[PDB]
Amino acid sequence: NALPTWWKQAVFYQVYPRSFKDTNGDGIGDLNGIIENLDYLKKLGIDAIWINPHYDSPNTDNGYDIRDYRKIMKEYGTMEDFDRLISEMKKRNMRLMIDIVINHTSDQHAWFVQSKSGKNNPYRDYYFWRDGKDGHAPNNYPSFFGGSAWEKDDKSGQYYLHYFAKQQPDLNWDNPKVRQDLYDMLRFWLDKGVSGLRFDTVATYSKIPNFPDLSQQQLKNFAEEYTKGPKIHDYVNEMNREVLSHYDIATAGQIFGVPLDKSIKFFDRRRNELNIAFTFDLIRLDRDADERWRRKDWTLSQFRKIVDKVDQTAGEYGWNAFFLDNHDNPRAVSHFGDDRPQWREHAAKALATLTLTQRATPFIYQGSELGMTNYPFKKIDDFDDVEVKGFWQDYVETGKVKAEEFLQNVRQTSRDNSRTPFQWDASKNAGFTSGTPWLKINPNYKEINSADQINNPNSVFNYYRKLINIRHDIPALTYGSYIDLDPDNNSVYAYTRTLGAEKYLVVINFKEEVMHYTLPGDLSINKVITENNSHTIVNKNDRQLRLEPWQSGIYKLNP
Ligand SMILES: OC[C@H]1O[C@@](CO)(O[C@H]2O[C@H](CO)[C@@H](O)[C@H](O)[C@H]2O)[C@@H](O)[C@@H]1O
Ligand SMILES: [Ca+2]
Repeated sequence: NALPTWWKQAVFYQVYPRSFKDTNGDGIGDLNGIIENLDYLKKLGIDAIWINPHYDSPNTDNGYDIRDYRKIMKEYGTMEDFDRLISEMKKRNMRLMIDIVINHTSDQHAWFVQSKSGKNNPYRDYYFWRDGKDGHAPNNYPSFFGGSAWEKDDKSGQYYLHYFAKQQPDLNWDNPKVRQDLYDMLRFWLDKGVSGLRFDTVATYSKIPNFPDLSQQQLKNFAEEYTKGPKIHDYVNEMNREVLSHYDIATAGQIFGVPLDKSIKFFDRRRNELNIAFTFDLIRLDRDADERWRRKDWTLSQFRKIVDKVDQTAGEYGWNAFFLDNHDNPRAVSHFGDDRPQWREHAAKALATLTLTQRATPFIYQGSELGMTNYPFKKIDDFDDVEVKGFWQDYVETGKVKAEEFLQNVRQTSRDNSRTPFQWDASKNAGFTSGTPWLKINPNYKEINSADQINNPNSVFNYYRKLINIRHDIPALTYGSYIDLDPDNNSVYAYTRTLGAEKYLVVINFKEEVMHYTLPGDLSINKVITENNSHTIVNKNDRQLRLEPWQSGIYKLNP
């Protein structure tokens, strides 16, 4: 029995404001650039937008190092602009989700400026300060962004903890005053009518008592160990009870590092924690858990097994999001498809069909609706991202990995592949900016741009538009149960979605050759709901499909 909600049936679109549309020529996108393109997202059929952080920030980590939670980022505009965004989405019946980054603040935040003053400052224990051991760090914790997770302060002689950049010191959630202050901050944004909150690295708020050294095995998988704090569900439930349950919102939790079997405690509706799971098992299936910048070969059978495990883990009482890329990962068509010119549009339409036929809330990352690709990074200085510089420092500058081997991996895995500016049209800089963009635009913008697709009925954009309309029209594509026809098949991905008598089949050929695919058991086709790249017609009661390379489709099955 499905408990339907607006957020289970929504299709979300993720805007990275820095790279969406610049309206004043400084080369950085801004809030007015979002406002000006709301009609575009409305034509796509999006009903909710999640924006990456929009707060005052020195931008060590592009908005994720927040200097003031109640001020708009200078580069993105003013509080008036923010209020106008809310008001214009409201006019269009679109709901806004903002990014909540409360594992850490900027080292420029008024709290940390006070805290670092001296052991006797009232704000001292808003952050984690510990003594060194034999004139080195308190323990062997590594940072996600390179080097040690402990930064020595000369004023006090103590180290402060930063799982991410040295400019992002971790907040001390063990102090109830910190949690209260964070709660007032949330009410500030919620009182403005925001409809959703995405919690950045939500599983790391609880730190391990006494900070023991990690073991050898643990250092190779430290992201999991940092999710092992003994109070994380107590804090998330407390936030639900004191804030989240008092408003009418959807909450998504980014549970990076949490083993899949432990994810349901954050999202089971009975636990009064969060609503929508962002899991990383799928999107990192081809990533090394230790040398986190490296990729490795993967197969469709691996990919489909993860889909099914993730689906089953949500079960009856949790709920998943589903996404294939985002601002932290390479573009879907390059990562999971074939981004060469012969195949790109077909593979993009095949991955859109996958996304929009999952038992999950789909998130569409900006530009994926056009089939944008990875960017051709050459040299190490072609990248912007703090994280890639941290990996370079840890692995290349130490002589552990050859520069060229590192680059062969990070060209494929870098976050910056998702962050090149949105390709609006075929004008100079793809119409993103009248100035010099902050990060160079992919030269494939003359082939891949929204102007060339919005009115072409055959485009990637219109195929997403069609799929979103189909999903809204067929309840089984949102709430139906999921069954993979053959989890070991590395050629043809085929699964059903079922609600009572109503059963649909999704079939995608991941091979660049014609595949014949015979349906199992007594299954036979009642109707074609949609196909891309097909050549052989499908008639009533067909029990076989002849799939062109990269062909994708949705069929309704006979009862
Ligand atoms: O590669 C990014 C790294 O950080 C995670 C959290 O583990 O991503 C979130 O947290 C970071 C620090 O606030 C942000 O830089 C990132 O953009 C945000 O999504 C994971 O995605 C990943 O391990
Ligand atoms: Ca701008």
